[PDB]
Amino acid sequence: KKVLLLFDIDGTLTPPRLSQPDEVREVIRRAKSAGFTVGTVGGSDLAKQIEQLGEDVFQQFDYVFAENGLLAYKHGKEIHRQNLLKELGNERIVKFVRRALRLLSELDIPVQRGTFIEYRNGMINVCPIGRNCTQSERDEFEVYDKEHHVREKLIKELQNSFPDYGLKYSIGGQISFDVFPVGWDKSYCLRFVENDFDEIHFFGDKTHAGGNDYEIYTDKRIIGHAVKSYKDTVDEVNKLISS
Amino acid sequence: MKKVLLLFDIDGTLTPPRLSQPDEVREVIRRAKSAGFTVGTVGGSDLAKQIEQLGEDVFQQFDYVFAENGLLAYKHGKEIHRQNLLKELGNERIVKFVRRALRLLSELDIPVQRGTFIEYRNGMINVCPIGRNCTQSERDEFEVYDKEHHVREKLIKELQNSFPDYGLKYSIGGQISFDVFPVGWDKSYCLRFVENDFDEIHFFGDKTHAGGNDYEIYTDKRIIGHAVKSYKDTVDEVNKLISS
Ligand SMILES: [Mg+2]
Ligand SMILES: [Mg+2]
Repeated sequence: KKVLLLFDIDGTLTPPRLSQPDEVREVIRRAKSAGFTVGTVGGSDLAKQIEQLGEDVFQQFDYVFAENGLLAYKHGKEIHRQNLLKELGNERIVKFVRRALRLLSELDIPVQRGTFIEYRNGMINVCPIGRNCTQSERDEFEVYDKEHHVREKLIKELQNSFPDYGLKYSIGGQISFDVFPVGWDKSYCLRFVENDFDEIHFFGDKTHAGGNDYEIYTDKRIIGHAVKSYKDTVDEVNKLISS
Repeated sequence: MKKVLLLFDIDGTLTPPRLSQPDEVREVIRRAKSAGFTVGTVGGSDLAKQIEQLGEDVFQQFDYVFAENGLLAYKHGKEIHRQNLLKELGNERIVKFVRRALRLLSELDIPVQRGTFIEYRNGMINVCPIGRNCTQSERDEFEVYDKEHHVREKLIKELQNSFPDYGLKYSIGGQISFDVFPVGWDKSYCLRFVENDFDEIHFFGDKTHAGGNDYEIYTDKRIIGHAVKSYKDTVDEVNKLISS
């Protein structure tokens, strides 16, 4: 019997915006000893998972899915690296990024720095303040955006400009939003595991419709566990270990 | 008895164009240190680029490592200086600058654009019309395109027209980008950290002509300048100094 346990990271394996607690490391160690395969699926880049989970994340987890699985590792080896260009084509990319640049130039937010548009493997990250800002400026913009809805207004303008582009808009991050082809949500990673496991369990804190765990949670191929915190994840994994 | 410093540009000085340090250059720098020279690098790009070009042991290879023109400075792998653009320009000017850059990038008609157009570094802003997130092929294609269509040079003209009072220098240093930084924060900036510690300072670089990102340091009166065309000429010129 082969059972895969897939975890969202922020809010599932960690307190919000902090690092993996000892209780989480303990339960993952104990799940692997029982013979569970374990994997992470985040919407961020790998560097962000190293920051939340630690430098040895490739040893802790059998599977590390970065960018929703568009960048995939098994036992620290790259098994997949998607590219957006083959899905959208150059003309649509260039029109999209030119409209995003114009919209970011029209903002009246108090702080802007750099790295507004990050072209990753199979997604574009749009960050209104720019990813090159300080921690203090990042935390400030998070609060600003709850009052002024900067990301939500930009998404609405991009939806209005590009109705038939085949893009999903996902406010995943603290100060940014993700743009990727329809179907390249976190359920994307299931193409690498669907044929290799009897059961796949998914654990995540953002499993409501609109949350970046909804598609993987509701995929017919997985057993979903909605968790409110890492304490719920530990309780749920402990139940599965019992068997 | 004299203290001598040898300062090297990196791309086209320590490396073949756009490629990494050859073992031969590694050898000549070792031989210069053995002969009693202090050696340093002065790059216009970030530190991570220098590590790609020179290797993970760059801080052991060179006594001084000057990245972003010396706005980020290391001596024996210890940070001695990190400049901050915000204290020079203030937030209002940075925000107006980057919004005008974004507008201008949005109005381009170039065939390929991807991402990381505007990089806010320690003491400079890097503007890349195609975006730093493009492939090697796309980067090499844009270098040729820009030689014909002068995209960077026309963006610089628009930014200069928009911001006559901002006290900025515009430097076409890279393969696909240009740098923007306060006047006086060119590669000559690094000389403040060394000018009082050396009897003689030599500079080797390939872009020592007016409009080149090595021009101001090459022509500084504190400098003995050595215009080189390739890393082969750098080996030759350092060999001459070792031989006396
Ligand atoms: Mg989460
Ligand atoms: Mg050069």
